[PDB]
Amino acid sequence: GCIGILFIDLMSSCGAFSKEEIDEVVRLGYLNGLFALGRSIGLIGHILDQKRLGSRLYRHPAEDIAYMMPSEEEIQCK
Amino acid sequence: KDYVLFDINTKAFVYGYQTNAIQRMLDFDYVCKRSSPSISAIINPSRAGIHKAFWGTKEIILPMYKTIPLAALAYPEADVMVNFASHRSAFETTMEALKEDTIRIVAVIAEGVPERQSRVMAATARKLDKIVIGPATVGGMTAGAFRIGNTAGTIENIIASKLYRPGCVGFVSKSGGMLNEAFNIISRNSDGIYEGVAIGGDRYPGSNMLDHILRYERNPAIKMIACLGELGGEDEYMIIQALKEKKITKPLVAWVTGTCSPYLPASVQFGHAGAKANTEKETAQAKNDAFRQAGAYVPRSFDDYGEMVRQVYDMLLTRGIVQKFDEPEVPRIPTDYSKALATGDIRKPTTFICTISDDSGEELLYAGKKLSDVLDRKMGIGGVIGLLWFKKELPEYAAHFIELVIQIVADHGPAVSGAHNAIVASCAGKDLISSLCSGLLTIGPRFGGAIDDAAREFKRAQETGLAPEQFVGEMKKKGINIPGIGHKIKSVKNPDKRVQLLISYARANFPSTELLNYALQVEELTTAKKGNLILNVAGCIGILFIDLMSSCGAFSKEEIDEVVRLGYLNGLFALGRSIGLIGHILDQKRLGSRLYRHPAEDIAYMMPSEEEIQCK
Amino acid sequence: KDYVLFDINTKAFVYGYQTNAIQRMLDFDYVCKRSSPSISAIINPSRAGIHKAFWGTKEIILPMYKTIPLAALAYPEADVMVNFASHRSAFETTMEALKEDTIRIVAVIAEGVPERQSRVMAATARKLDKIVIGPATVGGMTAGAFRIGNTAGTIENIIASKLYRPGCVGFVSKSGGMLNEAFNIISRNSDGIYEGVAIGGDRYPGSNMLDHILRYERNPAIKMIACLGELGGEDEYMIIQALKEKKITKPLVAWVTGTCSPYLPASVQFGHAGAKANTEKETAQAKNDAFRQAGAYVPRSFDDYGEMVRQVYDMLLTRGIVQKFDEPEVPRIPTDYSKALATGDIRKPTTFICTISDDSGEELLYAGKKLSDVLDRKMGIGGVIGLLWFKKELPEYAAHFIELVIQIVADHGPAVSGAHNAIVASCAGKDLISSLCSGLLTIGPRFGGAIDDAAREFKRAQETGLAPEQFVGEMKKKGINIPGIGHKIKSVKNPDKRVQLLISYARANFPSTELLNYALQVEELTTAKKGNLILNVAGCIGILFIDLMSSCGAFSKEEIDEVVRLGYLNGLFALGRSIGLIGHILDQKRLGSRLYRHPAEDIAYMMPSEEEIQCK
Ligand SMILES: CC(C)(COP(=O)(O)OP(=O)(O)OC[C@H]1O[C@@H](n2cnc3c(N)ncnc32)[C@H](O)[C@@H]1OP(=O)(O)O)[C@@H](O)C(=O)NCCC(=O)NCCSC(=O)C[C@@](O)(CC(=O)O)C(=O)O
Ligand SMILES: CC(C)(COP(=O)(O)OP(=O)(O)OC[C@H]1O[C@@H](n2cnc3c(N)ncnc32)[C@H](O)[C@@H]1OP(=O)(O)O)[C@@H](O)C(=O)NCCC(=O)NCCSC(=O)C[C@@](O)(CC(=O)O)C(=O)O
Repeated sequence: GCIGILFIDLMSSCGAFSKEEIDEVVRLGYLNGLFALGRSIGLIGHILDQKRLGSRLYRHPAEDIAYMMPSEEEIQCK
Repeated sequence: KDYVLFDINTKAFVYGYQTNAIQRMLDFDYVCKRSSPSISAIINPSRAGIHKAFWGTKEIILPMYKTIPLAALAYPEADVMVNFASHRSAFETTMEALKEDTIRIVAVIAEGVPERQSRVMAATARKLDKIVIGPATVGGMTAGAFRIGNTAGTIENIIASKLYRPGCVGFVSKSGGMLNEAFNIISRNSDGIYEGVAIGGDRYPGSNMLDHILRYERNPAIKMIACLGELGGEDEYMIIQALKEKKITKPLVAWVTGTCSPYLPASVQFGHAGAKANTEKETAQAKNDAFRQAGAYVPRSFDDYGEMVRQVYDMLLTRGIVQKFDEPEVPRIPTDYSKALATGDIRKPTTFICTISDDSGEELLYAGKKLSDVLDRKMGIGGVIGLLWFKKELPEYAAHFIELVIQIVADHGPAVSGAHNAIVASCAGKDLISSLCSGLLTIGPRFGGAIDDAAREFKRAQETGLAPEQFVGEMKKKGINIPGIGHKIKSVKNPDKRVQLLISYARANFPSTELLNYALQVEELTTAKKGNLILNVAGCIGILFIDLMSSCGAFSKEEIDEVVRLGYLNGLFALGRSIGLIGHILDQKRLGSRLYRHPAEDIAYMMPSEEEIQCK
Repeated sequence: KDYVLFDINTKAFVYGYQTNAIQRMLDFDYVCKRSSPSISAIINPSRAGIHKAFWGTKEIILPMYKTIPLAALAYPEADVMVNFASHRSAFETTMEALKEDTIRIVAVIAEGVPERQSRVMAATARKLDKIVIGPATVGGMTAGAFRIGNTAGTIENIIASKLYRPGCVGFVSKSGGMLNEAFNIISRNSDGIYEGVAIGGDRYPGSNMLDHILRYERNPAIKMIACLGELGGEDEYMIIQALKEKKITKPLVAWVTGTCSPYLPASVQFGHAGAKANTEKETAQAKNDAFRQAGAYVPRSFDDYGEMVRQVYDMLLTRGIVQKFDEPEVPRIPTDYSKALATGDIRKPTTFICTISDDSGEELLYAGKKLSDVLDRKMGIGGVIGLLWFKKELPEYAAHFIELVIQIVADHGPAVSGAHNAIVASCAGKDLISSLCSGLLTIGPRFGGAIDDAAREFKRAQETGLAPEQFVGEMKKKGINIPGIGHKIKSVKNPDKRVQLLISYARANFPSTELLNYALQVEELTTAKKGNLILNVAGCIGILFIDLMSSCGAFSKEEIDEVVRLGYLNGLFALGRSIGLIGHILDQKRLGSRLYRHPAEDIAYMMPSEEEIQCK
């Protein structure tokens, strides 16, 4: 929220964008690109960290999942 | 029976998403050996859905409804509503529940409810033969049968005070916290409470103490009545008048708090909204004296309340009015993991290790360094990558070489595989993230992702002592392309200025460029055969990064070997080229581009014959 | 001191990745108040790296080395090796450790080690002034200082037997399990053991009982010696001879098990490899008699062993030889979560719910139905999708319509967005999964992913009572394309036979096609304007699926509304079209296709001017 709001203030006040240009930027969705680009640094870092650690295959623990199957009656009708 | 408020068959709705209160009720139902939970549904005005909670150690699902009428229609057996609405909505929600034919009791927890609203709720309850416990109360409970929300706290307290089995004492107070203290006092000085109710401390309650005391008088299971009142209002005078009119025949223990008031200024308003003696009659002294004169068992102070309970109970026990019963088996319940972990009782191993960042403290850390210090020191994007990928605070020229690479590989036009796929996904109306990943997934051995292999193969050739001609010759014999060599459009005739820009930076700032010098000798040989076999941008980055790591002093030979083996360097191209991919995606959205379909005239459709698909 | 085997400064290597034994050692070090762990490194022949374990409630890292020389060179302070190698490698690993100048003690756990190998290990140990405890032993321990692997079991047993503080008893046995029982017996009948060692039950041990008994005789902290032997071999005769030669002056409690042997056949070989009396001298009777005659304190049977310990200790206590000491504070350690969970002490809520499959039992379940029953009933791929996506056992014609859709949308040539992107990634040398996802990420509103919106918009128009002309008119006014209408190559002039095939199946098998009839009326109007505005394959699937759900009897109005709102139907196109995407990827790999780069002549490069980039 802080990045999106401040970027609108930046575009509105820097003199480089017209009201139409700002409206186009908002409508088309540019700003999520900043988070994808920035966060790719940490994602690549986490990937490399697990390779250096020699980490094993993960399987989510069964004790963290409530398996709640429907009854035979439930799958036969509505 | 009209005198029974709750029993072991009582079903209730909990208005408000109060997960702790919901769990407390279920835990009591479980230790009381109930067959099914005392809660039929949760009323959550913000969301309809499901709520998962425990039944001992087993998880169960409770339905969640948005409104009171929808829940009542689904569960008509539920006649109690535990109302956790704020003081801003307590009146309208209680009045809505009271208008439902199937709801009989409403417990109002909220503090700060107007006196007029409480007067209207009390009158509405009396007119419809319903019960309002509160406002400003925890509720109450029938020992061994039902509890209102948080009444009687922890299961440990329920067990210590033997609240999982009924006794012979009918208890009523104004105070919620004192109702729990009283449960402890009474359990230690008698066979415990049968039922206990806190009417709240507001001067106009939904139900007065006498309403509950009259029910205890009719109940044959109750042989003893006990109550704890306070100064302000005239509620206790209803009890004293009933005691004088012989409407209460069972022995009644009574104490009115607020004896401090005459010693302090007249203007002092106490905790509860109704705890302020406006007249002499409203004082604790006038109330305790009128109680004494009416025949009640009144102690000298609150200190001897349990002793008065012990005296009245012992009297009933000797006279045969109350019978001694065998203590039932002590119930058990598993402790919540979070409690056992907090008290240090248990330990649990972590599944993952993280060495590059920590978000769990007061400030985000990148390889142990506070984000504030990273920014104050102007480490920049290259310095952030040094910390997160290499766990090093790199020399400035090494962080600037990383930033130079990102700018140099940011984009190389729309025609390359990654930009082309991202443009096709953007023309198909895809969002930015899907379109970006569509293009990033083309990064591999032929496009972009040759950096790791160029670093690997040139380092091996130069280290194992191969002459550039022997390396070129060996790779040709194995039928393996030299990674970092060759280009689709750049060549001897069309030189790649990006490679020149990376080479000038390394010559001006790296203490040594031995692997670059070797790579340039390999390039002289490859370009002599075919002009397009230049040292490309991927080969240039991989080779220069090896020279950077070898000469900056920050990496040992082992660290460099680990970087090469694990494949770090293709990350630089993925990161840099994401700038141009996002740009191409946005360009197609601004252009209003239509869906692309590859032209048929660019595809040779060559189907196999029927004979070919029938055999081999 | 030569008599001390282990102390509080002893550092050790654990040969073999025995995580439980590693944790047991660390837990003992923690309860004994050691400053640092007793383990310097783990020797894991399969892998070098790190091992995470607990130090109380805190997690620590232990280094892991592939070989004994590499670990010894890294941690020269470690002089003990706890060897968990199998009987197949116990000799060579113990001999390798004995050849290391810095290793002094090796504990061999393995059972089944040849007698010749043990003879060579014992002689090698004696020649180099080193100690071999084992083979076929748990090890031993110095109370309050160090434990060999699993010696003395659980921390609960360590606390109950007061093994966190030394006593005055020097103990030695053959049996590992009896060494732990003896720790309990001795703690209850004296101030406990100072040190205890189990030499193993093999007839040629690495160290004999006398080796340890002689160390106890020199140690001033030990005032009492106790030992438990057994029939077979002549080990105990070394003790009796030392007792006769006045080499053991401290009082010695001794018992030799195997008194049963003369009552049973001579051929009976007992548990331990060395437990078989070949001669009369080797029997328990001959050993216990020779012990009695040598001056040792020998009980009547094993039953009175603790009583003999109590008698000898009490004698030392009265005579002043042993001094009474104050019991140190009882140490504490957190319980492992898994133990508290198994015993039912704690409960922990699940984060996720799964309602569609269960892999945690004896057999995989798809919506509660065993995979075996799914296959025996020939439910097919359509029936599997009915279970996993809809949680229904669908009628056969509904499961066959799902399979018909998958076949019909499997491929539509290489030119479409998804197939085109998957081909470009495959030409770039990408693996199958990356290339597949590159193409699947183009599935959205214009290509493939129009199914959900077609179902949504046509259902709304038909339900809200809009006439086909009003729906066409309303969408045009909003500037919104009708989803499921329009095509790049199919039209009135080039009809889509896939749409015809789906329509014929629904007419022949669905009880009703009301939404299809409405959609076909919309198509008459759109095609009247432009021939390419046909009801496309995505619109046809979405609309027919609504008719299928509405008419098959298996879905309520609410269930259908939920399916439409959440977007299930685009999954059918993703699943079906993955067949053709994988096919196109494989086709390019078989063709040996080169890297694609979009031709420059198909791109209009239109850069902004310098003036345009400087202002707005
Ligand atoms: C680049 C390309 C795929 C071109 O392929 P082509 O399809 O044109 O050629 P091929 O069909 O493989 O063969 C042609 C003839 O030359 C021989 N020949 C070719 N390469 C040879 C070689 N490496 N070693 C020896 N010999 C070779 C081959 O043996 C045959 O000769 P012959 O047998 O006598 O008939 C190819 O060189 C290659 O795989 N290189 C290694 C991978 C690599 O480093 N990739 C990074 C490139 S930078 C980048 O990705 C970023 C980019 O700059 C991209 C952009 O802008 O485009 C941007 O910023 O976006
Ligand atoms: C299919 C396409 C993108 C074509 O676009 P085009 O770029 O050619 O056309 P546009 O530039 O949008 O406009 C042209 C003029 O017709 C008007 N006009 C167009 N569509 C109109 C419409 N839906 N409702 C009203 N009016 C319309 C428009 O208003 C303008 O008229 P005007 O304003 O007077 O100038 C377009 O129809 C569209 O988005 N449809 C809805 C999405 C949809 O259902 N997708 C599924 C298609 S099945 C599939 O994906 C599977 C496939 O079969 C694919 C394959 O094989 O290709 C396989 O198996 O792989």
